[PDB]
Amino acid sequence: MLFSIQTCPCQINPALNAVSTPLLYQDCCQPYHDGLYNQAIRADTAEHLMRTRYSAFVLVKPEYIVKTTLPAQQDLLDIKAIENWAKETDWAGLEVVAHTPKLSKRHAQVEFKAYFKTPDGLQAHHELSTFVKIKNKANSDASWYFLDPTVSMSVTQKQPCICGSGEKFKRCCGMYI
Ligand SMILES: [Cl-]
Ligand SMILES: [Zn+2]
Ligand SMILES: [Zn+2]
Repeated sequence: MLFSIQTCPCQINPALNAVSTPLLYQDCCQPYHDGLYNQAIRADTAEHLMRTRYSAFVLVKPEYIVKTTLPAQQDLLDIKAIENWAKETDWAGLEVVAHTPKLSKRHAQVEFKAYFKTPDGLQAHHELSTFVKIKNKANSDASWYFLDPTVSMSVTQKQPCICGSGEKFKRCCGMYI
């Protein structure tokens, strides 16, 4: 509970000694985690979504990780396995290398390093993640969703994309996963 008043996990960056004080969890990712849990407050950009996901790994909020994954993939995730992996990894920070908000009409990328500690020392996962913007079936509002490249799927290439865009999978999310 008192993580609210400590540095937000996404604000811990071993690659930077900054002048500006890193934001507290309550002032950074917590509104987004709490929002999705109770509800609509949503990440405005793919970079912001990626940060909130990282903080959900560190703080062990696997529900948030599932619900911010492309809806068509969510039933393919194993929330218990996510929960365990999140808990057992000794997270040590986040460095956002680059944000590509206009990768396509409906996609964005975020390149980042997620740091962790091992017997051997400080290590990093260097990742390039892809996100898709999907409209609510509710109002003209849209949200960003993570395209999980690790889940096994048997998708038909010429059929409509799993994101619901109406574009062929191969001319849409299949370009990137
Ligand atoms: Cl499938
Ligand atoms: Zn944060
Ligand atoms: Zn798509």
